[PDB]
Amino acid sequence: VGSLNCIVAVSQNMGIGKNGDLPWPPLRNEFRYFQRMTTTSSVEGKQNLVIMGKKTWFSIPEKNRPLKGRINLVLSRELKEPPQGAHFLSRSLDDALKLTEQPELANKVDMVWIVGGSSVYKEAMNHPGHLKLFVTRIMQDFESDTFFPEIDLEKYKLLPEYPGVLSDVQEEKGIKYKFEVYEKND
Ligand SMILES: NC(=O)C1=CN([C@@H]2O[C@H](COP(=O)(O)OP(=O)(O)OC[C@H]3O[C@@H](n4cnc5c(N)ncnc54)[C@H](OP(=O)(O)O)[C@@H]3O)[C@@H](O)[C@H]2O)C=CC1
Ligand SMILES: Nc1nc2sc3cccc(CNc4ccc5c(c4)CN([C@@H](CCC(=O)O)C(=O)O)C5=O)c3c2c(=O)[nH]1
Repeated sequence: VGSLNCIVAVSQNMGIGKNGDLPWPPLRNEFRYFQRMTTTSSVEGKQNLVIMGKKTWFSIPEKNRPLKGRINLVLSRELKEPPQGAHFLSRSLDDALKLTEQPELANKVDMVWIVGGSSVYKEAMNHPGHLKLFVTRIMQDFESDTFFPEIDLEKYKLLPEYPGVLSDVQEEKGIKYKFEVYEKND
């Protein structure tokens, strides 16, 4: 299995969700960025795995579930089986990551992408080891009821460049945003 990564889009006030959806109206190119990052694998005959909590799964419109071209894993202790259209179910983040090295997945999985929500981002971000955060900074405040955990910059270095990530300010629907990549190894 390859690298472990988180990806998120987050307002200035650290918001990531409101009422089961995003705090901001749809930013179609930002969504396509998310698809490109999470789906693209350099490794032949492998795909990337997405790991998400249950509410994040159900926040993706059913049309777009599962996220195509990726293996979709949902975290839940209440569900007894993966939701319709999902591929796997795990009871903890530790369990999910251990599953990626069982026989079934061991030679199928390239990158692992943690796609939220708040509690899985927090536990991953403090998981010892090599981890990257792909953070889109939405450069406005938006009313939110779900928030991104603190990024400890004494361990997460903001990288000064990354191949394939645009460095300039983006703007859709009158909302400016910019892409960042952070890396720790502890
Ligand atoms: N802006 C962005 O980039 C993103 C935005 N979002 C937004 O965030 C909101 C959803 O996130 P959030 O509310 O945090 O909810 P989550 O997606 O984290 O779902 C929480 C549910 O997931 C299960 N769960 C979470 N973590 C674990 C774990 N480690 N092990 C086992 N089960 C776990 C639980 O289910 P159970 O009770 O069944 O055990 C829990 O009640 C929505 O508004 C969505 O739109 C989400 C992702 C990204
Ligand atoms: N930087 C960032 N991180 C995260 S982490 C994360 C976890 C869950 C949900 C979201 C945002 N909600 C979405 C709802 C529908 C779609 C997508 C995302 C992507 N999707 C397509 C492509 C677009 C299409 O093909 O129409 C697809 O992936 O195949 C969808 O159809 C984000 C999200 C986010 O918005 N931005």
